[PDB]
Order: sequence, then structure tokens, then C-alpha cells
Amino acid sequence: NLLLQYGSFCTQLKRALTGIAVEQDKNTQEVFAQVKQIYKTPPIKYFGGFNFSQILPDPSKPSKRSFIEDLLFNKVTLADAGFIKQYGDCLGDIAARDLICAQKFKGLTVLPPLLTDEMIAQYTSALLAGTITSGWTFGAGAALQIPFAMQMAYRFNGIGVTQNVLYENQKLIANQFNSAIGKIQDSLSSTASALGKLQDVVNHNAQALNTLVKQLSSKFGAISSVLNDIFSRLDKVEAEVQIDRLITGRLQSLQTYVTQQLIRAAEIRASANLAATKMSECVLGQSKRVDFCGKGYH
Amino acid sequence: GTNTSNQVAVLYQGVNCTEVPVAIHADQLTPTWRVYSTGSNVFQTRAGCLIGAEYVNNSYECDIPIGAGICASYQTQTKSHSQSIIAYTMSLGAENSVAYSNNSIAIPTNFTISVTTEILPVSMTKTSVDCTMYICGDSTECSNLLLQYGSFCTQLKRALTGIAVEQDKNTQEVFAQVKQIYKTPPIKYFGGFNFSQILPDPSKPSKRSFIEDLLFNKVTLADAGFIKQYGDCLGDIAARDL
Amino acid sequence: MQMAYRFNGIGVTQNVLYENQKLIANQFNSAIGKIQDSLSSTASALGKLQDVVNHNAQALNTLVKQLSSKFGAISSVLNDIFSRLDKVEAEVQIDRLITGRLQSLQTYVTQQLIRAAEIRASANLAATKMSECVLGQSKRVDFCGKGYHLMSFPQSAPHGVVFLHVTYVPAQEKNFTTAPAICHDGKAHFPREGVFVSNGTHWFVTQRNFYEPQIITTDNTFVSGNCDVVIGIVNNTVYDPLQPELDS
Amino acid sequence: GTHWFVTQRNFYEPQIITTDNTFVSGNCDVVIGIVNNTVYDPLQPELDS
Ligand SMILES: *[C@@H]1O[C@H](CO)[C@@H](O[C@@H]2O[C@H](CO)[C@@H](O[C@@H]3O[C@H](CO[C@H]4O[C@H](CO)[C@@H](O)[C@H](O)[C@@H]4O)[C@@H](O)[C@H](O[C@H]4O[C@H](CO)[C@@H](O)[C@H](O)[C@@H]4O)[C@@H]3O)[C@H](O)[C@H]2NC(C)=O)[C@H](O)[C@H]1NC(C)=O
Ligand SMILES: *[C@@H]1O[C@H](CO)[C@@H](O[C@@H]2O[C@H](CO)[C@@H](O[C@@H]3O[C@H](CO)[C@@H](O)[C@H](O[C@H]4O[C@H](CO)[C@@H](O)[C@H](O)[C@@H]4O)[C@@H]3O)[C@H](O)[C@H]2NC(C)=O)[C@H](O)[C@H]1NC(C)=O
Ligand SMILES: *[C@@H]1O[C@H](CO)[C@@H](O[C@@H]2O[C@H](CO)[C@@H](O[C@@H]3O[C@H](CO)[C@@H](O)[C@H](O)[C@@H]3O)[C@H](O)[C@H]2NC(C)=O)[C@H](O)[C@H]1NC(C)=O
Ligand SMILES: *[C@@H]1O[C@H](CO)[C@@H](O[C@@H]2O[C@H](CO)[C@@H](O)[C@H](O)[C@H]2NC(C)=O)[C@H](O)[C@H]1NC(C)=O
Ligand SMILES: *[C@@H]1O[C@H](CO)[C@@H](O)[C@H](O)[C@H]1NC(C)=O
Ligand SMILES: *[C@@H]1O[C@H](CO)[C@@H](O)[C@H](O)[C@H]1NC(C)=O
Ligand SMILES: *[C@@H]1O[C@H](CO)[C@@H](O)[C@H](O)[C@H]1NC(C)=O
Ligand SMILES: *[C@@H]1O[C@H](CO)[C@@H](O)[C@H](O)[C@H]1NC(C)=O
Ligand SMILES: *[C@@H]1O[C@H](CO)[C@@H](O)[C@H](O)[C@H]1NC(C)=O
Ligand SMILES: *[C@@H]1O[C@H](CO)[C@@H](O)[C@H](O)[C@H]1NC(C)=O
Ligand SMILES: *[C@@H]1O[C@H](CO)[C@@H](O)[C@H](O)[C@H]1NC(C)=O
Ligand SMILES: *[C@@H]1O[C@H](CO)[C@@H](O)[C@H](O)[C@H]1NC(C)=O
Repeated sequence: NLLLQYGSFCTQLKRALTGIAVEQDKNTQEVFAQVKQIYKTPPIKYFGGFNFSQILPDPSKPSKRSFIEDLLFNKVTLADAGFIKQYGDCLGDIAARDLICAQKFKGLTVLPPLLTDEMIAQYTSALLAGTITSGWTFGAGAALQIPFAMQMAYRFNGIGVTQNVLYENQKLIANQFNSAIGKIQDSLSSTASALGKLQDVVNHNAQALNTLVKQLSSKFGAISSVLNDIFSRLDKVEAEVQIDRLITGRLQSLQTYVTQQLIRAAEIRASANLAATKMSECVLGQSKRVDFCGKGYH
Repeated sequence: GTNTSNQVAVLYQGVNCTEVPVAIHADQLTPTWRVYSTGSNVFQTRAGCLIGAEYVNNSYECDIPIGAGICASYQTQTKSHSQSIIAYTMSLGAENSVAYSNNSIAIPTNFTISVTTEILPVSMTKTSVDCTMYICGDSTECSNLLLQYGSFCTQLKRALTGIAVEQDKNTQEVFAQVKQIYKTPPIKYFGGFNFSQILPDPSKPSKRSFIEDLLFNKVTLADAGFIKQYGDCLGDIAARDL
Repeated sequence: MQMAYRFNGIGVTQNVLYENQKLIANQFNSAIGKIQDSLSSTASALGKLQDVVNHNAQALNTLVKQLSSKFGAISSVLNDIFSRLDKVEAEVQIDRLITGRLQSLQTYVTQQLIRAAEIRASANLAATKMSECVLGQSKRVDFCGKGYHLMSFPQSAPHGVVFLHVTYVPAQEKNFTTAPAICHDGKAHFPREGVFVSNGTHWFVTQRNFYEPQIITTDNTFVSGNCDVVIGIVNNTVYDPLQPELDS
Repeated sequence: GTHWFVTQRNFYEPQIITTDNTFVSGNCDVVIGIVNNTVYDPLQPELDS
């Protein structure tokens, strides 16, 4: 009843966070959902001597992710952070704080994403199958099948090297590609700090919520941070002026959290637009821009 | 939409569907609330319990995004006729398989010309705030107290002025890329191509094209009162404009 | 001639335009008519600009409603605090109102700054699309429409710009048997600006984006050595155009 | 150091300098740093056969 005198602050904070939550799904739809049809790889995996077994999906896993995608998911130590269940377990006999149930008890929930990781893996599988079996032709319209050796001849003719270099050195190029994929596997199985960019995205969103939870113990100049103690120990003449400080401080902390989330959402949206550009121009085609996709001639 | 129907599904986030009448204290609630926890048409999504939507094994495009791959839609042809809210797992797209072979290629024998539309915002509305009139509103003692609070109003007006200059800079950067105003020859024949729908029309008072007229009619831009509004605001009218 | 240049930009020979000019003009006019029908029938496609209106009308209305809040004071009407209370108590009650209204106005300014940054990013993208696709022909994939880009036309719009991207999309596919090279007289022959294709028995060389079969000669093929190194090489005859001149 | 060839830029592959891979533009006076070498003609021994 005291909070109703303030009014439309809570509604616009809810609208801002709802806009951010819709924008995350929009970013994930923009980056991955670029292909119209879910292509699948042929059952025979002889692509001109090139070995794609470590990036193509693995049917042995329950979730159809590749080997390198499994390493990438294992290196990021993402916590629970909601996204599944997280109620009833808090009512259950864990008998611990758990750092997530306290936010759920305090009105701070975490919504799950619209696209699950199986569906993102199916998008990446479709993009990989289209790139392998059709080159850039599936980005401009219907997919046109082409052998991978002549696709590599197209890729060499793009960068200014005649295609006779490829057909005289095809086995050596295939061996170098397989060695580079093996070096990627050796790089991802030892250094867990390579994926620090995504770990910062996890850590900032955990840390801001922990700060917002821990800010409720502050008094903001009042006699107590406990809400019921001011009501019980004082009458209505000065309890309202003591709890107005608490309401002002908590509302200002909520506004600070929403402002920082808006700035971080703008930064994440810029990075997602860059990722969508790199998917459109380098996966679905060949890029002539210098240092846009890897050092050297792309 | 309430223009269509009043039927509503309810999502309890994170809650087990058996714990739904425990999570909300539905004994104390009205019987109109009790039909949205009764156990009749209840599904458990990864986000929690969804009550009032019928799960369908088909897959469609996402109409109303619930979450975790689950979407919902108001379907007309559900059951015998009986329009109702259905829930499903959203469909990624049509399934395809490229016929790869080591000596087979596919070459097009024809083409088509596609003209598509891309829409981009450029500038927004330039606003200005009188801080003394907003805070006090014709109160002299309030202004005398507000003078003690420092230079907040000056930096707020500075920020709004910077935004208002930036909008004009955005419009100048986007549209004024050419130094000379070229015009077409009076004979509008270009290789058999037709540009009569994008070239300017001198019949209109504002020399815009047909498609530009459609784009200006489609967006319901408010007049925003930057053209001589106060003569209207003086006159007492029954419909107070915003 | 301009559209022939735009076809040579995307890797199609220019005569493909000159033998099919009327069909391309008819397809362009039909697509322009379909754009007019799509804009006259559906209004939600302009929604990206409509929110630009709405966010500048929803916020200000919100800024009106914050004058109804008391912020812990006895009244939201400012003159009643002066006319009902003594001066010290009036200043105590009006400090809360001044602080609350100042905080609400600062919140509005911060939201306007963030929205202005987003609009500036969109305007920079629109200026890039005006520079690269209207004033030239872009080779970037999916930057200006799906397919191989030919032209773009700008149109103004309320608080924004609308690009009509004219692009080329291949339509009617056909299977062919192919080979990387043809080893004739012990010499491997590679195509210059085409691919080797076959229809059962005869081998031709085509451009990649359009089916135009041609007789494989020495003008459109080059020799890089013996056929042992190449994998998938086949045997055929490469015609010499200078050979009938050797008979005379 | 002995003979002159023409290659592609991004990979070493020497070829005999003929009229098929070179083009003619003007005289020898204006270009700075020009050298002397014999440009082979393939059609001349074929016509004399
Ligand atoms: C590459 O692709 C382009 C387009 O993608 C093709 O160009 C079209 O080709 C078709 C068929 O060759 C043409 O269609 C023909 O159009 C004639 C005139 O159509 C006008 O008039 C009729 C009424 O009479 C209208 O309904 C119509 O909308 C047009 O306004 C028709 O008279 C033809 O009909 C005859 O054939 C059909 C079967 O196709 C029979 O059913 C009929 O009874 C009749 O005998 C026919 O429909 C079309 O005009 C071409 N242009 C365009 C812009 O679409 C290229 O042919 C293609 N190239 C290759 C090599 O495949
Ligand atoms: C390039 O495209 C333009 C636009 O399609 C085309 O110009 C002509 O545009 C007008 C409208 O801008 C089209 O409409 C007709 O205009 C004539 C003018 O004499 C009228 O007589 C027509 O009226 C008939 O149809 C009405 C439909 O409601 C009836 O109510 C009426 O009684 C008449 O029956 C009609 O309004 C006109 O069709 C086009 N012209 C053509 C040939 O399509 C221009 O010609 C195109 N240029 C090229 C090179 O393709
Ligand atoms: C070019 O050649 C390829 C391979 O020869 C053709 O692809 C194959 O086309 C056939 C006939 O359409 C497909 O068979 C059908 O498949 C569908 C979907 O599974 C099935 O429902 C039908 O009952 C029928 O069996 C076949 O799947 C397809 N792919 C393969 C790998 O064989 C292609 O159509 C040819 N294209 C042209 C333009 O000639
Ligand atoms: C492609 O690479 C994978 C490994 O990246 C190869 O799989 C290995 O095959 C050897 C065969 O002697 C086994 O000993 C390994 O245990 C396999 N490793 C894994 C991870 O499965 C595969 O053989 C390669 N394919 C080709 C065609 O060379
Ligand atoms: C609650 O839901 C989870 C799935 O989200 C399920 O694993 C669990 O068994 C459910 N608990 C009960 C008591 O039904
Ligand atoms: C969907 O499929 C499952 C398993 O086949 C079945 O139990 C369920 O009744 C089906 N639901 C509908 C609406 O068909
Ligand atoms: C090409 O594919 C066919 C079909 O599987 C196979 O028999 C043949 O051995 C392949 N060619 C090479 C060089 O592997
Ligand atoms: C070009 O030729 C067409 C007829 O082919 C004629 O109508 C037109 O007036 C000529 N001039 C121009 C500038 O289009
Ligand atoms: C302001 O005065 C000008 C001068 O005649 C007039 O044209 C205009 O309509 C007036 N505006 C209003 C709102 O009365
Ligand atoms: C292949 O196409 C050429 C070009 O017209 C034709 O002369 C030849 O007969 C065709 N071969 C077969 C087997 O159809
Ligand atoms: C092509 O000709 C050579 C030389 O006669 C022969 O050795 C070879 O088997 C032939 N066939 C091929 C390369 O398919
Ligand atoms: C090339 O030959 C001409 C004519 O014999 C001579 O004048 C010139 O000096 C020569 N240049 C070089 C670099 O040998």
C-alpha cells in the first residue's frame, strides 16, 4: 500500500526487462536461423579426402552435437542459473542456500531461451551439410550439388591461385586440413581459458544478480533493514518515513540493475549483429575482405 | 486478442504440475481461478506447468513463444470444428537432403529477378523538457527551493540537445550522400524497364513517388505538435489531445 | 549496357542479358507490382518504424503519470502543501516531491540516451547500405537481399529509409555428370572460366551460373601437365580451331 | 638470373613468355625499367610446317 504511491516505476522496469528478454531470442534467431531448409549430410563421408567427422553430428550422443561442440560445452562452466526446473527442489530437502533459490524467493527469476541447444545444433548441422555439399549455392537460393574437389577449385580461384595447384596437391591439402582439425582438438582439450568471452557473459549476469540480492541487507539510513521490525517497533507516524528510505533505496538499486542490463544488452546485440554478418558472408560464401575471417586468404 | 476470443492459458514458471494447487493457494481462491489448476488439460514444459492448452504432436511455426522450444497458437480447426489454444514444439523448417556425388553437379538453366524490401530506422523524435515547469508547475517557492539543487537541469537540457543534434546528423548522413541534384530526362524509357512507380509524381503537392506515398500512409506518425499546436490547446474542446 | 555490367559483376556473361532482355524487364515490372500489392495489403511490415513512433509516445505519457505520484508526501498537489502546512514542514514534504520528479526525469533522459545510441547504430547501417548497394554493386553475401545483388533503390519513409533490392536468383536446375579435367594427347586440360559437364556422351564446358554448353577447344582450356597427378580425370578430344587452316 | 619467365603472383610457377599470356602496349621509350627478352610466337612454326 505504501509502494502503490510510487506507481509506474515497476511497470517500466518490467517493460525494459521484457524488451531485453525478447531481444535475446531475436539475436539467437538472427544468427543461427538463416537457412530455410534443414539439410542433412549424405551417409557416405568421402568428401574428396577431407575428414569432417569431428564437426559433423555424432549419433552416439543423445543430443546430436559434434565432438568439438561437446568440448565447447564442457569448457564453459555454466551453472544451473534456472533454464530448467528450479522450483520444488527449493521446496525439497536440499537444506542449502544454493545461490539460485534465494533469487527465486526474492522475485528474481530466469526465463529459459526459446531455442534449445538441440535446435541450435540442428541449425549448425544444416549449415554444415549445405556448406559441404553445395558450397555457396545454397545461400543464394536452392542448393546445387558439387564435388568437394571442384568446390575447393572454386575457393582457390577466388583468391587468385589457379585450380591446377589444387589437383596436383589435393592429398597434401587434405592432410594439412586434418592436421589443423587435430590441432584444434589438442587446443580445446587443454586450455580452458580460450572460451573466456562466453564465461564473462555468464559471470556478469551471475554477479549482477548476486549484488541485487545482497543489496537487500542495506539500511539506507533507516533503523533496520528488516521490514517488519520497523512496523512492530514504531507507530504509523514515523514508520512510513523510515520505510520510505528502504523503498527508495531498493527501487534505486533495481533501476541501477536495469540500466546496466540495458547497456550490456546493447553490447551483446552489437556482437550478435557481427556474428550474423560473419555467418552470412563467410559461411554462406567466400569473403574478399582482409582479416574479416581469419588471417590470410580466406 | 480479446477481439477474437476470451480463452486463456496459464503458465506457472518452474512449478511441477502436481504442485500447482499447492503453489497458489487455490482453496482460498475463487472457483473461476480454480479451473486453471484443476488437472484437466495440463502439460509440463521445461519452463514449468502450462494449463489450458492442448498439446498437439504436429509441429508448426512459432506463433506465441512460451519457451524451451514450446510455442502456442489459437487454432480454429481444433477437434470437431471449437476454436481453442493449442501448444506444440516449433518446427525448424522443411527437411531436405542434397544428392551429393563425386561426379555429379547441378547447373541452373534459367533465372528469376527478385525485388525485396528492407526497412531501416534512421532518426527518432527530438524532444525538449522544461524542467522548472515539469517539477514545479507555476509555483514560485518551489522554484526557489529547486535553485538549491544544483546544475541537474542544465546537464539534462545538454543531453537532450545532443540527442536532437544527433538525429539531424543521422538523417544528413543517410540521405545527403550526393552533392548534386540529378534529374531524369523527360522521356521515361530505360531499356524496357518500368520506373514509373518509384520516380517522383508531379501530381502530388509533395513530390513523392507512389510507393513513398504508400509508405507514408502506412506508418501512423503522430503530428507531435511541432507545427503551431498552442492555438488549438487554448481553445476548449471536448477531446483533449495528448 | 549498365545491366550487362551488373551481370558481369555476378559472373554471368553479358549476352545472357541481351538475348533475354524483354523477359528480365517483364520480371522486374511484375516484382514491382508485387511489392505494391504487398505494401497495399499488409501494414505490419512497417512496424520497425512504427515502434520508433511508439517509444517516443509511450515514454512521455509515462512522464505525465509520474506527476500523480506522492513519493511519500502528503499530497501530489504542490500548492496544498504550501497552503496547509507551515514552512519547515512544507519544505520537508516538498523535498521528497522534488527528488522524486528529478529522479523520474533523469530516468527518462537515460532511456532516451540508450535509444539514441541504438538509433545511431541503425542509421550508420543504413548509411553503409546506401553507400555500398545504391551507389555501387555489392559482392557481400546477403548484405542486400537474397541472391546475387544487381541494384538497389532508396525510398524515404517516416523516421526511416526503405531499400528495394533487385537481385538475381537461379531457378531451374539440371543434373550433369562432371569431371575436373580432360587428358587429351597425354596433356591435362583444365577449364578457364567454366566447368566440364556431360549429357550422357558428349562433354562440354559451361559457365557456372547458367547452362550454356560450348565445344571444348584450346581457347577455353589450359594445360598444366600429365594426367597422372589429377584424380578423376577423363579422356576426350580437344578441338583445335587452327587445324583447318593447316590444310591450306 | 639466366632466363625470363612469367608466373602467377601467389605461387611460383614459371612459364615461357609468349604472346598468349602477354599483351602489347606502345613502344619501349616511356616505361622505366624495361628489359630485353625474346617473346615466343607459337603460330609461326606451326604455319611453316
Ligand atoms: C525461364 O523462366 C521464365 C519465367 O520464369 C519463362 O518465361 C515464361 O515462359 C512461359 C512458358 O514458356 C510463358 O507462359 C506463356 O504465356 C502466354 C501468355 O501469357 C499471358 O496471357 C495469358 C492468357 O492468355 C495469361 O494467363 C498470362 O498471365 C499472361 O498474361 C500463354 O498464352 C501461354 O499459355 C500456353 O501454354 C500453357 C502451358 O504453359 C497452356 O496451358 C496454354 O493453354 C497455352 O497453350 C504460356 O502460359 C510466359 O509468358 C513466359 N514469361 C513470363 C514473364 O512468365 C521462360 O520460358 C523460361 N525459360 C526456359 C528456357 O525455360
Ligand atoms: C509502366 O507502368 C505504368 C503503371 O502500370 C504504366 O502506365 C499506365 O498506368 C495507369 C495508371 O497509372 C494504368 O491504369 C489505366 O490508365 C488508363 C489511362 O488511359 C485508364 O484508361 C485505365 O482505366 C481502365 O481501367 C479502369 C480500372 O478500374 C476502369 O475503371 C476504366 O473504365 C478503364 O477500363 C487505367 O486506369 C495503365 O494500365 C498503365 N498502362 C499500361 C499499358 O499498363 C506504363 O504504361 C508502364 N510502362 C511500360 C513501358 O510498361
Ligand atoms: C538429380 O539427381 C538426384 C539423384 O539422382 C535426384 O535426387 C533424387 O530424386 C528422387 C526423385 O525425386 C528422390 O526420390 C524421392 O524422394 C522423396 C523424399 O525422400 C520420396 O518421398 C519419394 O518417394 C522419392 O523416393 C530422391 O530422394 C532424391 N535424392 C537421392 C539422394 O536420390 C534429383 O531429383 C535430380 N534432379 C534433377 C533436376 O534431375
Ligand atoms: C577422421 O578422423 C578421425 C579422428 O579425428 C578418425 O577416427 C579415428 O580412427 C582411428 C583408426 O585407426 C582410431 O584408432 C581412432 O580411435 C579414431 N578416433 C576417433 C575419435 O574416432 C577417422 O578414422 C578419420 N577418417 C578418415 C577417413 O581418415
Ligand atoms: C517435476 O518436473 C520435472 C521435470 O521438469 C520431473 O523430472 C519431476 O519428476 C517432476 N516431479 C514430480 C513430483 O512430478
Ligand atoms: C501424441 O503422441 C503421444 C505418443 O505417441 C500420445 O501418447 C499422445 O496421446 C499424442 N497426442 C495427440 C494429441 O495426438
Ligand atoms: C565416387 O563415388 C562412388 C559411389 O560411392 C564410389 O564407388 C567411388 O569409389 C568414388 N570415387 C572415389 C575416387 O572414391
Ligand atoms: C530510345 O528509343 C525508344 C524506342 O526504342 C524511344 O521511344 C525513346 O524516345 C528513345 N530515347 C530515349 C531517351 O529513351
Ligand atoms: C499563426 O499565424 C499565421 C499567420 O496568418 C497563420 O497562417 C497560422 O494559421 C497561425 N497559426 C495558428 C495555430 O493559429
Ligand atoms: C548432348 O547435347 C548435345 C548438344 O545439343 C547433342 O548434340 C548430343 O546429341 C547430346 N547427347 C545426348 C546423348 O543426348
Ligand atoms: C585414358 O587413356 C589412357 C591412355 O590410353 C588410359 O591409360 C586410361 O585408362 C584412359 N582412361 C581413363 C583415365 O579413365
Ligand atoms: C635493348 O635493346 C636496345 C636495342 O638493341 C638497346 O638500345 C637497349 O639498350 C637494350 N636494353 C637493355 C637493358 O639491354
